[PDB]
Amino acid sequence: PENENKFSLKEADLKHHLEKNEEEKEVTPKMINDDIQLKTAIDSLKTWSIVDEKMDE
Amino acid sequence: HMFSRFSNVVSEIEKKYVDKISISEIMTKAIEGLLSNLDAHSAYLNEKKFKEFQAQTEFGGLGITVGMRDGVLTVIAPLEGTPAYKAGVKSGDNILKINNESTLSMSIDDAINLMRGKPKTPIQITIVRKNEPKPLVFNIIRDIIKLPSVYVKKIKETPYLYVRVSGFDKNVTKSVLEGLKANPKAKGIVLDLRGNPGGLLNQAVGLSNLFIKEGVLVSQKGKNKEESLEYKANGRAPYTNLPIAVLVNGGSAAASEIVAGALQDHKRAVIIGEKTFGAGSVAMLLPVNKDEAIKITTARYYLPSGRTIQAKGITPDIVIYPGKVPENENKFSLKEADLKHHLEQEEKEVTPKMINDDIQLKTAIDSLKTWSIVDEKMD
Amino acid sequence: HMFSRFSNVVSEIEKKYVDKISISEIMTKAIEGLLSNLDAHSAYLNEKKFKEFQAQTEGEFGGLGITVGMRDGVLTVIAPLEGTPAYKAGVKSGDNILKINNESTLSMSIDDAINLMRGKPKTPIQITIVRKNEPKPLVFNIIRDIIKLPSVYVKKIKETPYLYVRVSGFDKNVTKSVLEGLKANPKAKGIVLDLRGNPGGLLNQAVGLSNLFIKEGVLVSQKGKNKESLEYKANGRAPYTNLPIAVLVNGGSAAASEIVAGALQDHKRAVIIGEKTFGAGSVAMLLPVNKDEAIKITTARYYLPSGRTIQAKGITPDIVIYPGKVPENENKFSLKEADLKHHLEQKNEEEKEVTPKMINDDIQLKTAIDSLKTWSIVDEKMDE
Repeated sequence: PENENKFSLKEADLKHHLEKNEEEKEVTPKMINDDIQLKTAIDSLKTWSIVDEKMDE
Repeated sequence: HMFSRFSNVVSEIEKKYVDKISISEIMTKAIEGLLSNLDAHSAYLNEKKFKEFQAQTEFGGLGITVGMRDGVLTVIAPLEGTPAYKAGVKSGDNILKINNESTLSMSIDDAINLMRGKPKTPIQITIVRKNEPKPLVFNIIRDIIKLPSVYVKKIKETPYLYVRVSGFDKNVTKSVLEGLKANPKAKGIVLDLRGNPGGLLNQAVGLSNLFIKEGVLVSQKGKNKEESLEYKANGRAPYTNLPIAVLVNGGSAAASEIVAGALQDHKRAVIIGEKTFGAGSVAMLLPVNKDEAIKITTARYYLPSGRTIQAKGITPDIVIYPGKVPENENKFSLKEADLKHHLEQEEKEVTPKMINDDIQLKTAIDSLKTWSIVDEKMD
Repeated sequence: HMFSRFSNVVSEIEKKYVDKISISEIMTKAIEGLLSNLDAHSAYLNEKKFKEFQAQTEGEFGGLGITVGMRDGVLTVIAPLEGTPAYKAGVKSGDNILKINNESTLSMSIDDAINLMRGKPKTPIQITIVRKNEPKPLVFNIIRDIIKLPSVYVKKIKETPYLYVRVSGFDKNVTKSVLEGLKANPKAKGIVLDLRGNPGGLLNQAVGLSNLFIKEGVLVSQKGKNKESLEYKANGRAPYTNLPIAVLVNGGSAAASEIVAGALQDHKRAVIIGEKTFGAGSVAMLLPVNKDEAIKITTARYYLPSGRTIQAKGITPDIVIYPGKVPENENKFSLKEADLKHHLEQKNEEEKEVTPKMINDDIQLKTAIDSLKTWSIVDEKMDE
């Protein structure tokens, strides 16, 4: 699902435009938003990290 | 001394103005002018208004709560039972006119003073809303604004409870604790603090003390060292091991941000939804002359981590916007049971139909299912 | 003494308010708060307002002359005005101000950038641009000049005996600029006067403009608490005492613009056309205080020649008309492209005149022109 405000869909994208990388080294937010099963798997890991930080006391 | 500039400006106003006015009326306009330019929350009370404020107990209300953002009056949230909730007012609406008075140069106290009254009395409001082409107009009939503050419901097919706290009024701590004693087999809580606009701090520390055993909950600071009050848990917390998920959504403010921020800083719960309103200030009333008073902001709230609520709010650990859950379209597909020669086999609760209608409540339950597995591993 | 009831409040706030503030700051908030509570139009002008008020009523300022409209949420230039040093330097429509030099002007509103841009009339400036069609930013070094932008201009209607004149605000140039504009056109047979959206200005320019067209009687009168009050009267001469006038007014027309429309209406000198005006009925006097600071305070109410006043109730038109495009003929041609532009074949300032297309785009302007046609017929009937 998406936020109804979405910065008014600004075409400038907060890009600075002041002027190469192997970016397939990393998974990116655009292709997490395209798969809700992948988002759900990451949000389960974020829950587990909190319970470890509680239980180490 | 410092009165030189002011004495000159008052002498011109006394000489060169359209109407006759007394020096008394100039001093009153200077007091109200200073406070209106100081902060959004201050006000001046003459003897008639101060005696009225001391004499009144309350009576009839509209149901909205309002606050300043970027120089404009905005709705924080309407309370669920109220005439304004039923009429279709929403969070983040801007108030343009109240009963044919324009909201330019108007304080939060002036807006509240226009809205309150007694039952069956009508009112009209003109509102600006984010995606609309023109101003909206609403007509509403005022009422006694009374509703149950809390309820506890079981969820079908699961060992988890849903707890709703709609505003921090009196007896919230008892109403939650009796709901937990009524369900001794439960294995986790969802706390729904969405659209909860505030209430009294004595219940926000009271609720937090059910779940946290030790340490600081919240504190008040001002420029003065003395009266820097600090709140700490009393060691009697009954439920120190129970799983919790908390929902917040940008109509949440004040007392609801103290509960969410204390549970988050103690690593005691998971916070889910979208960023809160950020209302972190306290104000109090001071007598100044013979039988008259001022109200001014006096302190700000600070969390256990030393962060402050004003005007950042609380950010959730898991972000998710409103909407309905996805659905199984690909119903026809092949399985082992379809193959030719396979080897053989050897009303008063939250229902699945409710959980499918908002994905935020689904995400809270999925977090509790992760927590139950981690406990079962560690045991 | 008289100030004790205020002095107690300023003592209590100083020890109990959340933050540290000085008595110089409290007194500054009390002064700006007091003048803002006398009426709707009184105010306090600190040095970074009083200089702008002075520049606006002179009609000129030191600066670049690039018009910025904050498009795309950033400092996008929309139009350079011709002959300004920024136009000479070649910054153009669609250019976005990335920095002056080191300030990240993507991050902020007009308020500081326009102050850096509107510098003194000699010291040159470096400006940093991105032009969205180019893979590289642009940098300009720009010399200073005063922008001297006009508040009034005159045009001819293309096919017709009538002038269009627009007055945008009552600064010191108005009365002389209208008189020269009529002297430059001796063949003209009527005026459309466009006061739509004009917020007011100097009182002497409202009285001075009304005196080009009227020959006898009071133009405006003033009153206040002390019987010290004034009447302004026509000086017995008028260059243009006979020709037709149609005046356009709108809900944004206020104050000094309602003095000239009210004076022409009460003496039957013109026809008033459009929508009901703003309704501001008072005069403010401006006084210097300290140094480079001023106070603006309401000193009188004003009255029109018949003794009526408009305070909180605007001028009402003779002819009422809301904005829109004209209707069109259904039997018109099947999009013949002006008959293939009718070349007849074997870079000009067309803005010297007003076109049929830009008249069809405004029914209030059409209605004002069609009122002048009726007056010309009644003069040709009566000239026997």
